[PDB]
Amino acid sequence: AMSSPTRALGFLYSCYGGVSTDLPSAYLGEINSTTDEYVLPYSWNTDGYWGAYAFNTASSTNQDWLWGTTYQYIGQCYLFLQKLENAGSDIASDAEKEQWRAECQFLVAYYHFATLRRYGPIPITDSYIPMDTPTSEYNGRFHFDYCVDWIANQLDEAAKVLPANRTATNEWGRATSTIAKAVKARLLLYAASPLWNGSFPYPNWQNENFETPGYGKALVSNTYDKSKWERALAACQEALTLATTSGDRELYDDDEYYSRQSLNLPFVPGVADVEDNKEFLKNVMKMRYAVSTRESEGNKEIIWGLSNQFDFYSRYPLRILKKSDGTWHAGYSGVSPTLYTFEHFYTANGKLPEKDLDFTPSSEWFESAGISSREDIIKLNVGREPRFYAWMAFDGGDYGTKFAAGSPLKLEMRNSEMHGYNPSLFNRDHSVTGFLTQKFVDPVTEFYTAGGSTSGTSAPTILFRLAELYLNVAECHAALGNTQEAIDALNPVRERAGIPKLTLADITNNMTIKDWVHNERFVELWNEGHRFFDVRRWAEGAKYFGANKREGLNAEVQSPTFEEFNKRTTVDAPYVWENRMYLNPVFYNEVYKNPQMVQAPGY
Ligand SMILES: OC[C@H]1O[C@@H](O)[C@H](O)[C@@H](O)[C@H]1O
Ligand SMILES: [Ca+2]
Ligand SMILES: [Cs+]
Ligand SMILES: [Cs+]
Ligand SMILES: [Cs+]
Ligand SMILES: [K+]
Ligand SMILES: [K+]
Repeated sequence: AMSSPTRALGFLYSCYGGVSTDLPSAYLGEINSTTDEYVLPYSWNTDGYWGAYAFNTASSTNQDWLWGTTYQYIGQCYLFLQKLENAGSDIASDAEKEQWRAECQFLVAYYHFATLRRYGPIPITDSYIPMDTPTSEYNGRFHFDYCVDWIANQLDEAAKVLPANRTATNEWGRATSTIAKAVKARLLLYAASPLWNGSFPYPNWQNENFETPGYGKALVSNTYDKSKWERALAACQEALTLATTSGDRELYDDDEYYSRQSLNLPFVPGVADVEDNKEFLKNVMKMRYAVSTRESEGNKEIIWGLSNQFDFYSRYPLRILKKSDGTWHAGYSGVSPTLYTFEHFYTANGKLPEKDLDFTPSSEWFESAGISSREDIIKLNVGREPRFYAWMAFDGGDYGTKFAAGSPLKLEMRNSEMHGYNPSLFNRDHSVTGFLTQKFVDPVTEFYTAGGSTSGTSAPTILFRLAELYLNVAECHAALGNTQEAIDALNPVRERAGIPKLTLADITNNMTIKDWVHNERFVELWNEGHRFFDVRRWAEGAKYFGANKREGLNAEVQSPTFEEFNKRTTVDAPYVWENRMYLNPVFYNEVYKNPQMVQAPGY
């Protein structure tokens, strides 16, 4: 029970059990595969929950009940805390008890946050609830702003006690003050956002028979409050300062890991491997490693990462390599980046393709770039930023480095017997848009002719990393009209990625400071489980997630010509946006079970 130090530690370990909820980058997860970043084949809607959320068929009886999990571990935390109060000096010292209490405090707060960000106003559960508790005493939802204040206060208390950094020695990353402050930063940032700060779509949604101190039956603010941005800024600043001092965090900036691993610099159209281009090409590899390495490999950017892995086959091309037995190594090729993605990664000059005077006019984006032996490469895919070539892949281009028996795999997205659409051969699997991503793919990844393969060295799945803290501070400054300081916050991230810094001159009526911040966030944290939340908190669901917004190439036709393939094509699946989609529906049974609980609007 708590009959010994090792038993107690085991109990504490089990309290961390819910932290993988809504895991970033997991391809079947709705926070990953329902945004305008990329789409999955419509026929994959039978797998997981992503379909129900993308196509608005989620319901109180058809939903991902992560609430079940978060409050489960919240209860586990308070159960632990209860037993610990009765535990003697034989179990743990007073100093260690203090540490354990802080860890639980952080976990409870985080678990509430994980629930809040999906469900909106939630019941605050700050004790263990005995199963014989009368139904009349169940908490209902507390007003969003009440929830925010409590979570924030809990994180601040934990932060007083927890260490700022820990050495990574195993797969259990225990809480730090740095993580506590980072969570609070993202929390307040969300809270200051339009959805929760003046633009909630259902102003009249409220409690029926439950009161929040300070708010009565109200559940969400309907009035813009600038002070929320002020507090968010201070919180984001503090998180950044902590992380970069006693947190011992810094942006991954190693330009030579590829070299130490005996790899060639990557092929990039229009950027040959010559002396003058070394910096650009090394930046491409830097950005591949930045999101696929361990601290033991020199990465000090991760604030909170998990040992939990996510699947890669879903992003690999179809036929990878023919084995000596005549059979093929194959991927699923389902993770399909949209034209929105391909149009909002930057040009080499650090600008949007549409906006960049030095970039191809949109009228010519789908023409061949005329690259010898790679004529399939269209002009849109030439002249882009390092992050583009690091993380994206396209017809005529290379996928990976060691990928196919030690060589990069050239993509043939129009070939029905290689990487193109062909249900008779590949069943459900194909790129929906004619693009692919190789983000998170270890450069050492390699499939062998003799059979078997390697994915190099695994890396933690990232929950919080330092680049985000820069972006969070930038967004707060932007909201407050601090233009130079917003710029100052973005520039370390831009500089690391090998594109030009911003100046005041770049802020105009054609590209606002908010445009820059939001787009830098779109790019840097692409496929890291942010866009789902960011579009929602910005109250821009209809704009970005609505019907017909998602586009790609003409990729669901067999054996197309170059000309047939390279046409702007609406993704042909029943994507929609409706306002109820901002919030996750509450499990039917829970609404029934808790008399004080109210369903999300529209469900
Ligand atoms: O989730 C989609 C995937 O589902 C698997 O069960 C299948 O083996 C893959 O080919 C791919 O279709
Ligand atoms: Ca790796
Ligand atoms: Cs309003
Ligand atoms: Cs242009
Ligand atoms: Cs109810
Ligand atoms: K660490
Ligand atoms: K171009």
